[PDB]
Amino acid sequence: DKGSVGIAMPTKSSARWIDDGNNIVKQLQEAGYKTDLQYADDDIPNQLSQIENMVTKGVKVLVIASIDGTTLSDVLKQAGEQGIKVIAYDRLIRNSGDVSYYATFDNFQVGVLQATSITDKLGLKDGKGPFNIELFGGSPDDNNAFFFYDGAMSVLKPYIDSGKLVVKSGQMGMDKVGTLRWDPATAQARMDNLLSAYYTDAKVDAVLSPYDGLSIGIISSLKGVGYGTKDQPLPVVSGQDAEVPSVKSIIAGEQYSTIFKDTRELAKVTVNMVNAVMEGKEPEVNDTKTYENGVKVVPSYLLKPVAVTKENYKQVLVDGGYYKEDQLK
Ligand SMILES: OC[C@H]1O[C@@H](O)[C@H](O)[C@@H](O)[C@H]1O
Repeated sequence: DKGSVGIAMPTKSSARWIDDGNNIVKQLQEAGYKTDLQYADDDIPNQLSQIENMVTKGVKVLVIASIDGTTLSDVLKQAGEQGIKVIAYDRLIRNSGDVSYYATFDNFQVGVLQATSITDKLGLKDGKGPFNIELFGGSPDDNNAFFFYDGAMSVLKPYIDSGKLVVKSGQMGMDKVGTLRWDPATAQARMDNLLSAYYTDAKVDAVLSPYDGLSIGIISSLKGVGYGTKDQPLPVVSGQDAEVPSVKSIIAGEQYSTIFKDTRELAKVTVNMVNAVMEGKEPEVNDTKTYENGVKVVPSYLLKPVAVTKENYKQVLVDGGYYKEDQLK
C-alpha cells in the first residue's frame, strides 16, 4: 500500500510504449505500488479523459507519455491542486507549471547518433562527396522531434553548408519535414513525392529518418522506384527504437541503423523518481537547464542512447536480453 500510480501511454501502434508500460508496471509493483496503466490509441481526447480519471481516482503520482501534452494543462492544474506529482515520461509536457520531473533519453544525442551513422557510412570525414540527402522529422506536437532534428542538424549542417551534402528537394526545418503523429503511411507518401519531383535523374544517397516506423515506409517508397536491387542499392537510412521489423531490415542489409533506447532503464529511472516523491526526497536529476517547457525548465534525468547497426545488433539487443535470438529470425 505504498500508494497508487497512474500511467498514461499514448498508443500501441508504436512498439515501444507496450514495453514502457509493461516495464513501468512490473517495476512499480515490485516496489510495492498499485498501478493504473492506460493506453489512448493515439486519441488526444481519450488520453485527456484517462488522465482526468486517474486524478479523480486519487493516484499519488502521474507518469504521462503524452500524444500532445499542451492539451493537459487544465487536468495537470487539478492534479497539482490535489497534491499529485507529475512525471513527464519520455516526451516533455509543455505549457504547464505542474510538471514536476522529466525522465527521458538524451534526445539531442539521439539526433547526433542518427546523423553520425549516416555521415560515417558515407565517408564524409574522408572527404567523400557530394551526396544527396533528404530529411524527415517526427510529430510537431512531440517536443522530442525538435531535439532529434536539431541534434542531427548539428552534425549534418556543416556538410550541407560546404556542399558535401545536398538536400535536393530543398526541404528543411520541422515545419516542412515533420511527420504528424509519426505516421509511416504519411512518410511513405512524402518520400514517393520527393522521388518523383527531385530524383527522376539524380539518386538519393541517404535519408535521415528519426523513427523506425518511418524508416520502413521510406524504404518501401524507395523500393517502389527501383532501389534495393544489386545495380541500385538502397540509400543509407537511419532510425530509432530498434523495433523488430527494422532490426530484421538492418540484419537483411536494408535499413542501415537504428537507436536502441532500453525502456527497462527508463522504467527504472521512473521508479526511482516515484520512490523519491513518495519518501519525500528529491529525485536524482542530471539536467536542470535543457528542457524548457514554456512555463519553466523541468528538472530532468537523461539516459544515454545506443546506436545499432548490422554490426552490433546481437551484442546490444540480444545479449542484453531485450529480444530473444529467435525473434530476429
Ligand atoms: O513513437 C514515435 C517516437 O516518439 C518519440 O517521442 C519517442 O521518443 C521515440 O522513441 C519514438 O517512439
